Amino acid sequence: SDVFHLGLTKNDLQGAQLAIVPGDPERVEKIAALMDKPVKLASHREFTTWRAELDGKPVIVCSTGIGGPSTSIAVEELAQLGIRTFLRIGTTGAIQPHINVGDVLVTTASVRLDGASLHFAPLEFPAVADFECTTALVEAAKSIGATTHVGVTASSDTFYPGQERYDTYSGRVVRHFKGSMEEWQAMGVMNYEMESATLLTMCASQGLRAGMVAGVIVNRTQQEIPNAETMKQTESHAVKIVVEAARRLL
Amino acid sequence: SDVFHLGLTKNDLQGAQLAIVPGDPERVEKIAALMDKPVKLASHREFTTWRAELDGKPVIVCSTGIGGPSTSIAVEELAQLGIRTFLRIGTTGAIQPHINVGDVLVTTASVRLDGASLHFAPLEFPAVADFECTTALVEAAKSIGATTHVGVTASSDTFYPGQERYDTYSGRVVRHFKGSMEEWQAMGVMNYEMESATLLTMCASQGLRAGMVAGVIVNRTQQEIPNAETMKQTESHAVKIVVEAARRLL
Amino acid sequence: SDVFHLGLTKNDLQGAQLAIVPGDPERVEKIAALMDKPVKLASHREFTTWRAELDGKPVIVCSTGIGGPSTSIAVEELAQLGIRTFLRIGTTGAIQPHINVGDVLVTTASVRLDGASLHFAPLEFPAVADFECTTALVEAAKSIGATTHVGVTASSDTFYPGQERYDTYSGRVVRHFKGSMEEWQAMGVMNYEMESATLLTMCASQGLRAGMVAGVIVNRTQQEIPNAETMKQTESHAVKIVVEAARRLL
Amino acid sequence: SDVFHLGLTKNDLQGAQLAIVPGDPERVEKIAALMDKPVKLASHREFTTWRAELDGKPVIVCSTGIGGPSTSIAVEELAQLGIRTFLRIGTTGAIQPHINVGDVLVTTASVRLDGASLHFAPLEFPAVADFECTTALVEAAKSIGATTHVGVTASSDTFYPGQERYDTYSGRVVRHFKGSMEEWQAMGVMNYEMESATLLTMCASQGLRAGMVAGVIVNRTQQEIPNAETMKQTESHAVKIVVEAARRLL
Amino acid sequence: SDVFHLGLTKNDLQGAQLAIVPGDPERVEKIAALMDKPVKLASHREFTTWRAELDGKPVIVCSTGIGGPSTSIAVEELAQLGIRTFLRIGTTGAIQPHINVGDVLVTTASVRLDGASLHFAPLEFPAVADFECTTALVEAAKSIGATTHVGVTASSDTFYPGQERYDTYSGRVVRHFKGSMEEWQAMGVMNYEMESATLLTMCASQGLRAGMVAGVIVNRTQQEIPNAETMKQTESHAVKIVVEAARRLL
Amino acid sequence: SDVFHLGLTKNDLQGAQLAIVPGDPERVEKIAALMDKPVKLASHREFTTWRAELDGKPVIVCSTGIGGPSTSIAVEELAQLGIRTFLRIGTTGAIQPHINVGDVLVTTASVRLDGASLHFAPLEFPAVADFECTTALVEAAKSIGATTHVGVTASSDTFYPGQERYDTYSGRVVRHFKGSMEEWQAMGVMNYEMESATLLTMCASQGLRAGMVAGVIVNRTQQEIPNAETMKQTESHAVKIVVEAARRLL
Ligand SMILES: [K+]
Ligand SMILES: [K+]
Ligand SMILES: [K+]
Repeated sequence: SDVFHLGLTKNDLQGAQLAIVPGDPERVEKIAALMDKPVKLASHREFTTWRAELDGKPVIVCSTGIGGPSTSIAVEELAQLGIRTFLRIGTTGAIQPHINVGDVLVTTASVRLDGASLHFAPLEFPAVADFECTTALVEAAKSIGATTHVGVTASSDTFYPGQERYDTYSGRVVRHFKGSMEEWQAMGVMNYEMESATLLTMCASQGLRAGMVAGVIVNRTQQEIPNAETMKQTESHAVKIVVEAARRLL
Repeated sequence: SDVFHLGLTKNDLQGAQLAIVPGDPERVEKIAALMDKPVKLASHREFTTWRAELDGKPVIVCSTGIGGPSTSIAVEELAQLGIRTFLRIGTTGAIQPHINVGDVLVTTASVRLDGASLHFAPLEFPAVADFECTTALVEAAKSIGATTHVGVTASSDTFYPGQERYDTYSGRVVRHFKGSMEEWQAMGVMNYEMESATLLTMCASQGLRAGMVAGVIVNRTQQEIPNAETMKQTESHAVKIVVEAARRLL
Repeated sequence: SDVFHLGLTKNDLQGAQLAIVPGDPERVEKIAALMDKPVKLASHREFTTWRAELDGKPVIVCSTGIGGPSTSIAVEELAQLGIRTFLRIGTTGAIQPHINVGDVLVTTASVRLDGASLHFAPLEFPAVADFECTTALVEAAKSIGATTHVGVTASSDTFYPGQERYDTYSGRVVRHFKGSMEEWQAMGVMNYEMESATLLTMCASQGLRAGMVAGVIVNRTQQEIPNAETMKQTESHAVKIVVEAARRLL
Repeated sequence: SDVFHLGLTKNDLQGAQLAIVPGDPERVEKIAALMDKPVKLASHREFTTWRAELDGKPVIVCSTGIGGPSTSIAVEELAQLGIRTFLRIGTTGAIQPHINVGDVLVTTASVRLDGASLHFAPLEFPAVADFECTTALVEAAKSIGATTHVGVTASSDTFYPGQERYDTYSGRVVRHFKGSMEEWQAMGVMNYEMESATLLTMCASQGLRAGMVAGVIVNRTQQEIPNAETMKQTESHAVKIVVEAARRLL
Repeated sequence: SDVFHLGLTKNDLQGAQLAIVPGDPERVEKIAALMDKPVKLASHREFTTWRAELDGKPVIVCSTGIGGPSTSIAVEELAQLGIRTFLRIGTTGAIQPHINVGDVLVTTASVRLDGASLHFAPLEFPAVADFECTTALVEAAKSIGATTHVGVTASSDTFYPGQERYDTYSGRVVRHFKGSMEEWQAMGVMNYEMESATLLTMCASQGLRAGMVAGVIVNRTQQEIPNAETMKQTESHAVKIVVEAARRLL
Repeated sequence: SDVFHLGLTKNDLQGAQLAIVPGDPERVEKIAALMDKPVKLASHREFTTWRAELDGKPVIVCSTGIGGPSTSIAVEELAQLGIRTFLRIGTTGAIQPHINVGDVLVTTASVRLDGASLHFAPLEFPAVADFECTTALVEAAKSIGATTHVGVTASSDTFYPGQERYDTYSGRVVRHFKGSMEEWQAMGVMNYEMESATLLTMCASQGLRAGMVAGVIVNRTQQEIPNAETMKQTESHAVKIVVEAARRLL
C-alpha cells in the first residue's frame, strides 16, 4: 500500500481526481455499480474502496466510516492519492416540520459539533461547502425533479446525546447538549449527521472541494418508522443525484 | 418613526422586501442612483437610508456603519420593517497572491472574528451566506464579465490589530492575533472586512437571506497604494453587481 | 487626511490632547457649542469631529458610532493625532430599581459582552476606567448636585439580544444570553451600553486615559416612556458634567 | 436486530457482561480465537462482533472503528445489550525515550483531544480508567512477564495533525496543534491513540467500567520502521493481556 | 530557609522522599505522632511541618492550607527539598446515597473546578492519581477492614458556590455552578474537596507521585450533623490508612 | 463558633463592619497593633483574626492565607458575621521599569488569572475595586506622602508558573503561561499577587466594598535582593495606609 490505512496504491486510482464518499462501506458497491466498469479495489477497517468510470473518466467510491476521525483519514489518504473533489452522500433524519420524507438536503455549511474539525481550523472558521460542488448537487437534484432544501446541517461527534436522543442506557443528556436541538431548530438547521463538519472544514482549509447531499428518511418532528422500500427508494434517489453531480464536476 | 435608530416608518418602504447594505453612508446615494426613482429617506447616526425602484419594485439601500454592533441594529430594524433579504457590498483588501486589484469576491461564509454574531448563535454555527443570494451574486458578476473568486472571508471587529496592522499608535498586536493572518492565508481565506460575520450569522439563524460581494482595491501580499480612478471604477462595478443580483432575487 | 477614516490632519487639532467621545454624531455640535470658539472639522461615516477651547485650551469632540469596532477606529486615529484622554458621554437605561430617571452613572469598569476588546487584551483583562478620569467625572457630577451612582456597566455588541430585548423580529434570545440580564442585575450591574468595554480595555492596555458618564433616561425595572424635555434635560446635564470633568483633566 | 448499528440482538450475547473492544475489525477474530467457542456474530460498518467463552462465561469482542464517534455508538449499543465492562486493546507509538518497542502501556487516564467525550461530560471531568480494570490489566501484564508502563495517554480525533504528523498532503499543522507534542512529552504523556478519551469519559460518567492496554510497535522519539514479526508478536501479547484481565474481571 | 515560604532547609528533611499532606496545620502533629521520633520543624503561614520516622525511614508531614494556590507552593517547595511522593489525607462530605459516614474514599482522578491546575497543564489533561499510590491506599484501607469507594472527586476552588452551598450571605449561586452538583452526582462523582485537582495535575505532569484518601464525615444526600467522637474516629481511621499506605511506598 | 472555618462568633466582632485582610497570619497582629484595644480572637488554619478599635469603632483584621480559595472562605464567613468592607494589604514585586522599591500600588482592577473568581461571575465581569475604597487608599497614601501608582494588577493562582518563575523543580512553564509576563507588562500591568482577582470579583458581584494597596519590595525588571530593613519599613507604610483608609471608610 502507498498509504497507512486505505490499502491503496496510486496506480489503483488510474488517474481518478474525484471521490464519492458515503459513510457506510455497504453503499460503496451500490454507487460504483451505477457507473461503468466498476471494480473493487480494497477493503480494510471502515474503508471500502471501488473504482469506476463516468463519461469515460475514472471515479473513486470510498467509505469514511462514521465520524470526523475516520473521515479525516480517508480524506487525507485519498488526497495523497490525487483526489481533489469529495462528495458525501447519506440518508438522514430531518428536524424541521416543512421537510418531508423523500426530500433531498444539500448542505451549504455545518454547525461544528465535532472534534476533528478543530485539528484543521479554530472554531470561528466556517465548515462551508465548495460553491461549485453545492451548485452541481442542487442542479442535479432539480434535474431529476427532487424536492430540495438547501441550508445548514448540524454535525455531531455522537449519534445519541449530541443529537439529543433519550432512548439510551442512561436516558440522560449532559447539560451542554440538553435543549440544544430546539436551539438548532429555531436557527433553521435542517438535520443532523456525523461527518460533514470534519469533511467541510478540512477540505475548505486545504484547497480541496467538498459537498454533501442527503435523502430524508425520517422526520424527527413528525416521526414515522420507514419501511425497507422507502429506505431503498430514498437511498437510490440520493445515489442518482450524487452521481449526476459527479458527472458535472469531472 | 417606527424603530429606535433608523428613523424610518413602515410605509416609507412601500412594500420593499430587499435591502442593499454598504458600510459607508456615502455609498448609499451612489447605489440608489443606479435604480429608478431614488429618494433619500433618512440620515441618523451611521444609518443613511434611500429607497429606489428596480423593475417596478421598491428596494432599500441603508448603510450599516462599520462593525457588527451597528450592522445588527440596522438588520433588526429593517427586518421589523419588512426586509427579508440583505446584500452587502464593499471594497476590500485581498490577502491571497493570485487575487488581483479589480477582481470581485463573493463570500460563501466568514471566519467569526467578531462579537455580535455570538449574540445570535454559538461559535460552532457557521457564518454562511444564503445559497440563492450567493448564486445571484456569482451570476451577476458573470453578467458583466467580472473576474470572480468565490470563498471564505475573515470578519474582524477591528480594522487595526484584528487585521494584523502594525502602523499604529502602539505598533503591537496582542498574542492571540499576532500571526493569525498567516494562518488565515494558509486556510485559503480571501480578505478581511468588518460586518459579514455579524450579517451572515444573524440572518442564517433567523431565516432571512443574506449575501456579500466586494471589489478588490488592494492586495496586501503585493501592496500598492490604490489609484483614485481604479477605486471609483471597482466600486461602481461592485455596486452594479449587487444591484443586478438584487434584480435576480426580487 | 493624515488618517484612514476620520478625515483629519494633525494641524486640525491645534494641539488638543483631550477628546469627548459621544456615540451619536448629532451630539458633537451640541457639546462643542458649550465650549469657546467651536469650529466643525470634518464628517465622514459615523465620525463627526468639532474642535473648541476650554479655559483657553483646545479640546476635540468626535463621535464613535455605535459599537466597539467603530470605536476602536476613532480611538486609534485620534491617538495617532495626539489625543491621550477620552471621555465618553451618553444617555442610558438603568437596570437597578434604586436608580432614578435623571440620575447620573459613572462607570468604574465594564462587563465585556463585546468582540473588539479581545483584539487588545484577553478576556481576563479588566475593562477598567482611568482613576483620574473617574475621579474628575464624580467630582464634576457632585459639583452640580447630581445624584450619582458609581459602579459597573455591561457593554454589549448588540442593542437587542445582548440586552435581552424581546420585542424584535424573531422575539427570541440565544441560549447564552437568555436570563443573562437577571445575572447582571444580581451582580449589581447598573446599566447596559455598547462602546465602553472596547473603549476602556483598549485605552487601559495602551497607556491612554479613559472614562464614561451617562444620564439615566429610562429605568428598565420600572419602565416609563420619556418625553423630549426629559431626554433634553438629561442629555444637557450629562453634557455639562462631561465638559466640567474635561476642565479638570486638561 | 435490537440496536441501530451493530446488528446484534440481546439473546446473541447469551448473558455476556464484558466486551473487549479493538479499533480494527480484523483484530476481532484474533481475540475471539484465544477463547473457547468463538462464533462470528455480525459484520456491519466498522462494527465486527464475535462472541466467545472464558471460564464458562460469555464474552463479546466488538470492533469500534477509528475515533470517538464510532466508539460512542459501539459502547452505547453494547451497553443497551448488557455490557457493563469494556476493555480496549491496541498497538501504538510511544512518545517517551525510555519506553521500548514490545513494551506494554496500561492507561490510567487520557488527555481529551477529542470531541465525543464532551457529549458526556464537560472538559474538566477526567477521562479516567476504572481502578478494577486498570489493576487487572497491570496484574495480567505481570502474569506473562511483560515490561509495563502505567500512565497518561493523549487521545486524538485525528491521526495526522492532532498527532503532529507533517508527511501529509498539506505538510502543515494548525497553530493550536503546532508544538503540542513537545508539551505532552514534557508532562510525561506515553503515547497517542484515537478512541480512549471517548471510551473512558463516557464509561466513567455512566457507571460502566473501562480500561485500556496497548503494545508498543514504534517509538516516535527514536523511530524505526516496525518488523512484520515484532508487530504480530506484540499484538498477540497485548491480546493475551486483555483476555487475562477479562478473566480477572468476570 | 532554603525555600521562599515553608521556612525549611534541605537538612531539616534528613533525606525524607515522602510527605503526607493534610490541608489543616492542626493535623500535622497528629499524623506525625502516629510515627516514630516526631519532631516539629517549622510553621509559617498555612505551612506547618513535622518530621518523623517509619520503619526506620524519615517521613515529612506538611500542611498545604486550603486550595490549589497554597498547595502548589507546598508541593513546589517540598519538591525542591527532595519530596517525590505526596499523600493527601482529609475528611469530606459524600454526595452519593450509597456511601456511608465512616467509609473511606480513594480518589482515582478529579474534576478540575480549580484555577491552579491550569498553570501546569491545559484543561484536557486529566487530574489523575499515581497508580502505585492509589494501589497502596486501597490495600491499606482494605487491610484494616475499611469500607472503601474508589473513583472520581470534584475539586473546587470554593467551599460555598462551587459546592452549591446556598446557606450563605447572598444565598445565590452563579449561573455556571447552579445545578452543577446534580450533574456531578449523575456522573458518579463521590464527593467534593478543594486541593486535589491542583495536587494531582501538578504532580502527574512533573514526574511526581501523588494520591488522596478521605474519611466520610457527612453525606450531603442524607445529611446528619456529626458529633466530635465521629469526627475524631473518622479522622483517626483515615490517618491510620494514610500512614499504612506511606509504609508501602517508602 | 458561628462559621465553619474562622472560629469566630458574631458577638466577637462587636458590631464591626470593616475588615483589613492580609494574606500572612503574621501580619495580623502588626496591623491590629496600630489601633486601640488590640485583642487576638482566633487562630485556625490560615485564618488568624484580631479585633481592634479605630476612632471608637470596632475593626477586624483577618488573614486570608495565600490564594483565591482561602480568600473566598474568609470573605464569605466574615460577610456572614457583618463585614461589608474589606481592604487587602500586601507587599509585592513590581513588573514595570518606572516603579521603585518603597513605592505604593493601589489596584483599580485585576487580571483574572485565578479560578475562584469564576465561582462568582463569568470571566467577562471585571475584577474591579470599589470606588470609595480606592479613593480612600489613594488619599491615605497622599496623607503620608507616599509615592503612589494607581492601575491594574495581575492576580495569579500560582506563585511559580503563573508569575513566570523558572527557578523551580522542573524549570519549565506550560505553553499558555510561557511569555504571558511580557504581554501583561505591554498592557501596563503593575505587579502580580495571588488573592485580588478573587477578592474583588466576589465583593463587586455581591455589593460588598473591597480595595487593595501594596508596598513594593522588589522590581522584577531590575531585580535586587531586598534589604531586611527596607521590607519592614515598606510593610509598615502599607499597613499605615490601609488603616488610614479604613478610618476614612468608617
Ligand atoms: K469510524
Ligand atoms: K458603527
Ligand atoms: K490557602
